Amino acid sequence: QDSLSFGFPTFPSDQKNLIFQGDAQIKNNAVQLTKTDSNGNPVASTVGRILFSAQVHLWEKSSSRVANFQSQFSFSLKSPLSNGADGIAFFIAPPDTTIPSGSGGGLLGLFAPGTAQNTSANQVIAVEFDTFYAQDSNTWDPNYPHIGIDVNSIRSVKTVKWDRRDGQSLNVLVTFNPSTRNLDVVATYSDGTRYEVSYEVDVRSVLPEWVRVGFSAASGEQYQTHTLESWSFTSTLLYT
Amino acid sequence: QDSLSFGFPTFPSDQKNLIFQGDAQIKNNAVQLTKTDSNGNPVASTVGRILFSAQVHLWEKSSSRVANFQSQFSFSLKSPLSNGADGIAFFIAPPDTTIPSGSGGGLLGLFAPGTAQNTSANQVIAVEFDTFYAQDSNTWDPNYPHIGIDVNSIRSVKTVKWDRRDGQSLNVLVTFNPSTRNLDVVATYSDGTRYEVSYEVDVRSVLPEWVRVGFSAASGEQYQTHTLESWSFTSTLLYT
Ligand SMILES: CO[C@H]1O[C@H](CO)[C@@H](O)[C@H](O[C@H]2O[C@H](CO)[C@@H](O)[C@H](O)[C@@H]2O[C@@H]2O[C@H](CO)[C@@H](O)[C@H](O)[C@H]2NC(C)=O)[C@@H]1O
Ligand SMILES: CO[C@H]1O[C@H](CO)[C@@H](O)[C@H](O[C@H]2O[C@H](CO)[C@@H](O)[C@H](O)[C@@H]2O[C@@H]2O[C@H](CO)[C@@H](O)[C@H](O)[C@H]2NC(C)=O)[C@@H]1O
Ligand SMILES: [Ca+2]
Ligand SMILES: [Ca+2]
Ligand SMILES: [Mn+2]
Ligand SMILES: [Mn+2]
Repeated sequence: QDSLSFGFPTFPSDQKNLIFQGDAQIKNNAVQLTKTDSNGNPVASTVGRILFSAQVHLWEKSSSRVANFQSQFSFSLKSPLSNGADGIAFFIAPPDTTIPSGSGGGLLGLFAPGTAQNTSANQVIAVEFDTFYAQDSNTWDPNYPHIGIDVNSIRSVKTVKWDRRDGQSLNVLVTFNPSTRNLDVVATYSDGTRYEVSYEVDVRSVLPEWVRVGFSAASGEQYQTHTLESWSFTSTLLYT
Repeated sequence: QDSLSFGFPTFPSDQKNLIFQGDAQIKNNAVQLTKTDSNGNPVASTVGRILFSAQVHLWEKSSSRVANFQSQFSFSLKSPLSNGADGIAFFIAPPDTTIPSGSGGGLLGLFAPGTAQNTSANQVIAVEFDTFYAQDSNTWDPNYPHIGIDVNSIRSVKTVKWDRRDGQSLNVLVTFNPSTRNLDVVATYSDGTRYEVSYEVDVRSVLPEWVRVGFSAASGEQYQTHTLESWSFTSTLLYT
């Protein structure tokens, strides 16, 4: 289809169109990307992702069209630790994408350690909300919590300073305009605090014509829950 | 998801979200539900159907919600003869539905011969565009071409006389309003000729909470092509 749209105001336990990978699962009408014990407390060494089952037609070589898409979602992070890790990401990848071996911790379940910074060995666009930046392990990160745009590498092509707020929902709108090739990110907390970051990228040179979209999160030595609360997505092929 | 929508202005050959059953296949940016020969002419004894891969949440028992839905599509029928058969139908059925054994000809690939008229043995709602009504084989049909609403039986609960026009596209709009429980069908040719038929039905007592939607077509000893040219669908769970 040239256009596809779906909306999850909440996530009831009865799901049919979500692909669950790793430890991801539904609890209390929300998606818990990373594992939690019986008490609902976060635990270390966990990775989880979800993808919508239907494939998205991102662009079409035969007609020179590229999709205009929007992804709106909200999530919250919680941890008893002073440095909860590692973060959550909205991503776009080839339909057959699976969790790479050893992609936990700072790799967010998106990259393998051996090629995490080799832009030639990956095919993924992701918007990350990174809460762990120890300069000793996450050597690629700026020294502060941040929102980042990742294009084939865990070393973001761009980041902006972000404030982690325990237990508070962050609302995010990610949009891509094929005319300007601008990928825009706007995130806000309920008190009006706003974060914005934009990057120009030709998706045709990074991803295949058909892709799958979803979320990924992970915790290494440090942990926190990564709870996806809602998600709506829409894409339509346009002439350029 | 509470809401889902998709649109196929045309049908390019590289489809990823369609389930093809029987003889259905893509040819000339359109879906040819029934088999044709090397030169594009319809052949006898053929059945074919397509279903969208993503499941639709038609109703939810927990929240007591029922979805409204709208399906818009266009198709054309062509045959060397004039007594083309057997027809095409838009249908909604359980997710695991498959072509019943011996469901060709007048059963449109939707029902099995032994239980075609047993409402307690089927789970399907369909809107049929029936072009063959010979009483020797299609004993359940009115004696003329027609559009009918089928609920668990090949014997339509409601029909309206219709005119088959070789090679001309018919634009169809099917709508279900959960508030009134009315399933409305509006079909029109480009010259404005309009056909309407509606019926009140409680989908909750006929279909499961999750379903798949698609089209089915068949030809028995008489034949014609059943070409699906475009299709858009949208559904949203609502509180009535
Ligand atoms: C206290 O933890 C810090 O210090 C120790 C020791 O120096 C590091 O080992 C820690 O690094 C691990 O944990 C952080 C925080 O969760 C992650 O950001 C790091 O990535 C790292 O986690 C490992 O990451 C690799 C990939 O680089 C994974 O393959 C591996 O599975 C992860 N380990 C675990 C136990 O999950 C931190 O700086
Ligand atoms: C000339 O054809 C008409 O008269 C003969 C002789 O009585 C019937 O056999 C024909 O019936 C078959 O063809 C029509 C038109 O295509 C269908 O509408 C009928 O359903 C029938 O086709 C068979 O239908 C059964 C289901 O009831 C299928 O199991 C069977 O496969 C179909 N036959 C074929 C060859 O496909 C018609 O009245
Ligand atoms: Ca990090
Ligand atoms: Ca008939
Ligand atoms: Mn980072
Ligand atoms: Mn009929």
